[PDB]
Amino acid sequence: TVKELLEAGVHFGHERKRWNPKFARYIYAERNGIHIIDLQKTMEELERTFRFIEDLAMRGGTILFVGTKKQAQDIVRMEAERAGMPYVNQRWLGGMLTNFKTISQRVHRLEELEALFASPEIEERPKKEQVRLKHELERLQKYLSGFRLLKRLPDAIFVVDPTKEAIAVREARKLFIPVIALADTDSDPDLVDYIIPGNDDAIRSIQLILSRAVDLIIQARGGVVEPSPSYALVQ
RNA sequence: CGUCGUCAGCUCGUGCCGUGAGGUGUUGGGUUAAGUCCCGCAACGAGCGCAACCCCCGCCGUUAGUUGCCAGCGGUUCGG
Ligand SMILES: [K+]
Ligand SMILES: [K+]
Ligand SMILES: [Mg+2]
Ligand SMILES: [Mg+2]
Ligand SMILES: [Mg+2]
Ligand SMILES: [Mg+2]
Ligand SMILES: [Mg+2]
Ligand SMILES: [Mg+2]
Ligand SMILES: [Mg+2]
Ligand SMILES: [Mg+2]
Ligand SMILES: [Mg+2]
Ligand SMILES: [Mg+2]
Ligand SMILES: [Mg+2]
Repeated sequence: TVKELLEAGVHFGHERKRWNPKFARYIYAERNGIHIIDLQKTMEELERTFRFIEDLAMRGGTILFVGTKKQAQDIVRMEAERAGMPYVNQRWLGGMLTNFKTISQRVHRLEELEALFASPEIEERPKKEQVRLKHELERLQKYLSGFRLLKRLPDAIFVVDPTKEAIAVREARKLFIPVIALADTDSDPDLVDYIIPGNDDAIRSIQLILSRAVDLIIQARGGVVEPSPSYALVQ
């Protein structure tokens, strides 16, 4: 909540090409063939975005974090592994929201196989199944790791790159689910309800924004949590 | 019942795409006898198939000696 001057590395955008003209309002200028985000409008939108986040958090709402850019995977896997908001990390399966019932059936199979490997029924029905179901539970935990926490449809979603995760954005629009997103120059701002005009490539921007967001979430529900152990993931 | 044909296929549920017939899934890369499996993917699963569970032939054991053997000894019209 004090990220005014500590925003080191967020103003960096993508190149001159691969941009979206609809983002021109959130751009300050172009330095050395690279779009640089407007520093003022960044916090201008951050006010309203974080205010919506606090309102939805203190009401007890669930937010789905979505990240697949391979630069925010290890960060989302723990910033959402804090206060119990679910997440999707490896890839966004088509129909996680519109076909939410079938994916919940997949989650049922996940916890069923978890109950099988907890019961003494592991050894019966010989080793063929002990390998098949082992690999099946492996991949189910690989994909539905954070998604298993959703019992109903989420009240909002959080996206790291709305261009790379455009399918989740589209499904959220279809179901009238608010779309919080960390938008860059390559993204369409109209599809994002609450926009965060920052960098989606640099690890520091993602760590800063997501850490402060989860800190605001836990601050809305009381019991301020220690700083997130995602700094060591700078590497 | 024969046949394409023991051929590797044909579909469905939900979601998504298209005004619509339809598509996606079932395409792709690797692999297999196989839509067999792996990886990827607006798809996620499922059914009839494939395969397996059935029978026979292959090695061994347990249970049982009106089939078998000087394996073992005795008798032998010396033919278990
Ligand atoms: K058209
Ligand atoms: K193939
Ligand atoms: Mg065959
Ligand atoms: Mg269909
Ligand atoms: Mg057409
Ligand atoms: Mg239609
Ligand atoms: Mg169809
Ligand atoms: Mg087809
Ligand atoms: Mg096709
Ligand atoms: Mg099959
Ligand atoms: Mg596929
Ligand atoms: Mg007899
Ligand atoms: Mg006998």
